[PDB]
Amino acid sequence: GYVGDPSDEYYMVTFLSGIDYWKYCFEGFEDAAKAIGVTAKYTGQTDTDVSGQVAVLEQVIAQKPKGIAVTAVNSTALADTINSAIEQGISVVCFDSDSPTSNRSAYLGTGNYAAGQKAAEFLVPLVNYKGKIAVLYTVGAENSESRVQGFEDWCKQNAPEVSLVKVNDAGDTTVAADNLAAALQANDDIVGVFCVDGVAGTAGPTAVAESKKDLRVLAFDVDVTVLDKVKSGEIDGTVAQGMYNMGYWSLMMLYTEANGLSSKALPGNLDTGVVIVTKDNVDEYYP
Ligand SMILES: OC[C@H]1O[C@@H](O)[C@H](O)[C@@H](O)[C@@H]1O
Repeated sequence: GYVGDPSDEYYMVTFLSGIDYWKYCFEGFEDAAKAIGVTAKYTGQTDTDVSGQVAVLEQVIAQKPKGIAVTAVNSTALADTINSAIEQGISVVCFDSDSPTSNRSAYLGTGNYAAGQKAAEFLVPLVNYKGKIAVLYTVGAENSESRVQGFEDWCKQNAPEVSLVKVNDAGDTTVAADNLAAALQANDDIVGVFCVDGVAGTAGPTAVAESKKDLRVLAFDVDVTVLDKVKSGEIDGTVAQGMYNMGYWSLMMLYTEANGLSSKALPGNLDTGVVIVTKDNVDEYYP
């Protein structure tokens, strides 16, 4: 059953691996590991370098863990490595950002397309259903690309006078602020900014402030600096993800599969939910 052996290891593998976002994800992973009695391990690529993250995942596969929960920095570039891990007998699920062409057993995380629709439902009314919205996001990551597509589809169906400007945040807060600054310079009709991920939630408001433009801004994630800007009204809100539950249930699924406790293959998708954070509930999200 669920009496674990501490020599059995389960790895969480990330990108942008030092940011606080992963501390909440790993807290859930480790809490489940401790409840079962196995050992949770953490590592990742420190930036968004794709070949870098492939190498990190290879270093993990070489330690022969029982299971790996990985968030893929690119939608397809980790698929062969994931498939290799599974061929070597390691259980693999994806959390937070999927590798949907790989053989991973399950995805656990935000419903990213739906969250982009929810973001558009929030932001479009605030700009009175007209004008251009800058969408600042990590090109190549499945979760960011799906959030963008949900936002874009919602506007196409429900706000015909709204148009989008896509802006790469490049996984780098300095480059992201420069790229949004350039977008604002060239597009006088921008009225709002959707920061699609945590990098953009930091860089976006910074670029907006430096432009001195009065824009509607929806951040992503719950960095204290972002929450403080919701509380002051500098930005209009942010989007909180179920970080802890991504980690907790990734560990439970990995251990279940690795020990053959379920007669069927794992269920394919756990929706860990989003909450729109405004002044009304921002206090709940401080550490
Ligand atoms: O940009 C930093 C982080 O922001 C989050 O919104 C995404 O879910 C993560 O995949 C990403 O690593």
